[PDB]
Amino acid sequence: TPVTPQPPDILLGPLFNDVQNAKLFPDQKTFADAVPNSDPLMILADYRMQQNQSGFDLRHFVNVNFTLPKKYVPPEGQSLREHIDGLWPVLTRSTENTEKWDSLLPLPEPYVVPGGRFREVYYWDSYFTMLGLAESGHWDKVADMVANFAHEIDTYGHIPNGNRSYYLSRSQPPFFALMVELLAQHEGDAALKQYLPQMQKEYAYWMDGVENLQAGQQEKRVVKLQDGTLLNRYWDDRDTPRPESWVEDIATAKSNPNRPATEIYRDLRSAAASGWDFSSRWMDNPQQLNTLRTTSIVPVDLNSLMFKMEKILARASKAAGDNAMANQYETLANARQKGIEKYLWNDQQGWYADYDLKSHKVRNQLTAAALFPLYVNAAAKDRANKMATATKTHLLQPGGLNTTSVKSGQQWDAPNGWAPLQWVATEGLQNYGQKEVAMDISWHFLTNVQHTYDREKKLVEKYDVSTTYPLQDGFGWTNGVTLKMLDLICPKEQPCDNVPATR
Amino acid sequence: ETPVTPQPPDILLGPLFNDVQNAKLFPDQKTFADAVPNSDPLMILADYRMQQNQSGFDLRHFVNVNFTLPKYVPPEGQSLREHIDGLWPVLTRSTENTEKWDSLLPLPEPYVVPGGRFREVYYWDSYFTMLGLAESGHWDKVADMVANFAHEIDTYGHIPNGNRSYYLSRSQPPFFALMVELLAQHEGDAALKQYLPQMQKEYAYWMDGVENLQAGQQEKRVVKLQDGTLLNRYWDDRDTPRPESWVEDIATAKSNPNRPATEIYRDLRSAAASGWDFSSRWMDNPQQLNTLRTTSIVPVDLNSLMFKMEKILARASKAAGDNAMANQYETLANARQKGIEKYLWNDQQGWYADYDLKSHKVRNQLTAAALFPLYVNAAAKDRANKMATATKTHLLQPGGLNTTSVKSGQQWDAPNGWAPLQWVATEGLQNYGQKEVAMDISWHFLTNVQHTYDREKKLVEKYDVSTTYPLQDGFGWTNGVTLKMLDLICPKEQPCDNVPATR
Ligand SMILES: OC[C@H]1[C@@H]2[C@@H](O)[C@H](O)[C@@H](CO)N2C[C@@H]1O[C@H]1O[C@H](CO)[C@@H](O)[C@H](O)[C@H]1O
Ligand SMILES: OC[C@H]1[C@@H]2[C@@H](O)[C@H](O)[C@@H](CO)N2C[C@@H]1O[C@H]1O[C@H](CO)[C@@H](O)[C@H](O)[C@H]1O
Repeated sequence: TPVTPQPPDILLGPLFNDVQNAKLFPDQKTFADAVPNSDPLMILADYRMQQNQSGFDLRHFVNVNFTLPKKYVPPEGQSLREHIDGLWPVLTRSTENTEKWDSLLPLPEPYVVPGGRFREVYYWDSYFTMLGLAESGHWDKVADMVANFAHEIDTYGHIPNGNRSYYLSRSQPPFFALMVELLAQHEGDAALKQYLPQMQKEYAYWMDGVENLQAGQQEKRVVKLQDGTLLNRYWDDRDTPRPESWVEDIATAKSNPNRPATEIYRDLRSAAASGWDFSSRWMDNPQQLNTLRTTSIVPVDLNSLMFKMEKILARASKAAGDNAMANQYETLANARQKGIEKYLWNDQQGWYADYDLKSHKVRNQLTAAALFPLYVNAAAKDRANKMATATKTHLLQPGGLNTTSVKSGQQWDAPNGWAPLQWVATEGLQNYGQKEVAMDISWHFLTNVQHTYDREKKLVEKYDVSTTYPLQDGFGWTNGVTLKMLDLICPKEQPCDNVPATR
Repeated sequence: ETPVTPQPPDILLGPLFNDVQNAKLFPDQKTFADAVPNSDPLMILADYRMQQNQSGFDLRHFVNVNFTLPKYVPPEGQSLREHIDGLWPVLTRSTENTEKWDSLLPLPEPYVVPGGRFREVYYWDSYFTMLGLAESGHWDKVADMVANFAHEIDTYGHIPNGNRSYYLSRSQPPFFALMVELLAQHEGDAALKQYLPQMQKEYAYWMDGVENLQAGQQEKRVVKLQDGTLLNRYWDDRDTPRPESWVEDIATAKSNPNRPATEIYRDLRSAAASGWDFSSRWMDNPQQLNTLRTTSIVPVDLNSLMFKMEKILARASKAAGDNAMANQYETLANARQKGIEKYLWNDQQGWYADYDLKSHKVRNQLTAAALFPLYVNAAAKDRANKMATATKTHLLQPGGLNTTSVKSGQQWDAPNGWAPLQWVATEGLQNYGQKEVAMDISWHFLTNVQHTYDREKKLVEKYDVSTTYPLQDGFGWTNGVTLKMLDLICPKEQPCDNVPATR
């Protein structure tokens, strides 16, 4: 019997809703990750029967019908570098077969997870994680992960936000082609050839529907502007509350009776697809999450990543010996680059930004997403220079690169600094010889990382850059980026294992 | 690892699907939607892209190589009844195993298909088909079919329009509960007890999201009116062209640049979910299919079936010995009946009708859907007597019951007569003692059916009632309804095998 993976709200019906609303567990993700002990359809029937009988106890019912999700001790005195290098096994999972009905989706090879409540692989986190794995010589683990993503492309049609049934309805910022280039650093062109069809199938997922799409319209993850410019947006195929944030999403939508709930759920999910759940970047009112409108906003990071995909597809086509095909992908990438420079650059403010599909204007706000055009080498040299200035002036802080300069109360905003954006900014700036700002981001963020390591003996998911669910530890992309920056800031011939206290 | 069910062909194959359909290599768009890929679609897409980048690429040859297309002499002298009874094995499929990428979905038990291009099981057709199977003693097949539908509810969460990957995003008019009751006629309460959990799970699919829906809003298949009244609508979870009608749907949306294509696609798919694809019933302008707005219309047929589902759920609960649960279901059914009498009855005109979410008013048009509240015994007697009058004056025709009185050019409109509606109308009228009208419909429709049989020796999907893709032959529901009607119109001790020439 083939399986058709269904998310927990669908599998369990209102029992899911009831358990989440009762908040039997302090994290909504906990019950999303419960494994039913038997056919969920029969559990549901048993539940209706038991509610209509005498002394029913929901907590007792759950305990007998579900299995729920289940402390690293390093040797003493490790440097920052040793600590990170020793954590890889702790963050590695091997889940080749899962119980029927489990929300965790099987994967053929071992994979590194972020840490803490994140007990599954994450699409964009993995790239940054794999950079650290590659840096420390764990190439089997890098190849394992590229294989896992290729397998998901093959089985599902795309790479899901992560390997959970409740993540299938969306993807995440697309780094798979970049992971294939990373593997190519170790295996050579062989990597490009090995994964060309999977890269092409991913691209087709992102571009699905494009060829029948009329100008001025959108569908799924594609937009076609009035002049025919083709760009992508983040989109989730569902319009209901996220199982893993069930009560929160319902509260968010209920707090705004001015919009149908379904529209708000779709925008929340699509912001989860963007990786930036959540951010003033998406909101009409920077202090009210319930005003977000992610699907009406064309993201400049996503589109930089799509240019990069198209450029890598050209390189892999060529390596496969398909020259005419490589030229087709170059032509595609050239158009993407024109689209970015016209529609994703704000000439009044002097920086890259998202495009607004409601107002048909470039948006005003500067965020760390504005560095992606540099990261992918799509940007004009003159605009890269302006981005260095914008960065120095508005985003660089003592503890690293600020996500935005808006303190909204949300995670993807001031004062939060996120490792992936530190690295994207650093690499972006270096691409255009802006070494000083690059180095400032790197030193500032590392100093922040080392400080928390000294005091707490750990690394965490994000950092407050104003000085150098609860906060989670581990932590995949922080670890990977820390290794890359460490190497960057000390000479190649005399590497440091902790951030030097004096620059 | 357990194999996953494939995506629909458009998603599976990428732009190759779109290309093959646009080229109209086959005269039926459904043909390529039913193509079996000979290897992994991921590799086929890559091969396609590569070969397009060469001289003399031939699309048709590429399809011939990479896909396999889908693949009766009765004894002489059969009466109409004997012909039908001999055809059951001809229309019966056994497909316990399918190739991993076939759009055909596996089923564990044999099943009767409608005929012709309908090479898969259909949700609502199957009920009328199973009535015929039951009448001619084929209870094994009835049980096979109920088991199949219970299995789909278990694996997918609902019964799809049919067992095809491109039907998974929608259901059909819900008859599963009535199929269980049919089987209960032979088995007794054993059937209700056995399938109670699957009936409950189908109900949860129809009502999914209801717990958190605010008054005045809709979501998926549920609507909640401003006074809190709960009703259902037809809904498809996708908003793209139907693979099996690809070019038609694209042309339809293209001809109305006043609406986003995705909304039109969602409304086309939702009409397919209603079984009435297509009809003036859903359309603002009857010569523009592109003006249909299915998802903004509360259907009186669907909501009658929902009432009947609730009634059957109470009856099954009682048979399983849970009296309090049974009373809960009775209460829901009572609420549904009030909803129907209030929002799905047009008192100005004196007939049942759909409710319009856009204008907040009961609609004016009389269609054969209006007999549904009689069929499920939801209607007040005085309203049933009015329906008999309405039926005589507007719908009854020499060749049977007209679907509507509007000759739009669409299939579910004058002058087309469809077997399921003949039977729904006949039984509903009989439920309220309106014997004369019910017999007229039966004699008139049967005479139509007999004459096509006399001339062409076949039964077909629909009939022109003004007198007694191309037209399909078989035909499951026509065969089922004809057996029930033949038994109805002749004395028990003088059964007929052909419709008598003189009533
Ligand atoms: O802002 C918190 C995000 C952040 C993502 O950017 C990372 O991909 C991920 C793990 O490091 N991460 C946690 C959170 O996203 C995940 O968790 C939420 C629920 O808390 C999911 O809804 C989201 O889809 C998932 O990526
Ligand atoms: O009027 C055409 C409908 C009619 C449905 O009411 C029946 O369920 C079905 C088979 O007898 N039937 C043919 C057609 O619907 C089917 O075919 C179309 C494409 O031609 C699909 O889009 C539709 O989903 C499917 O039910």
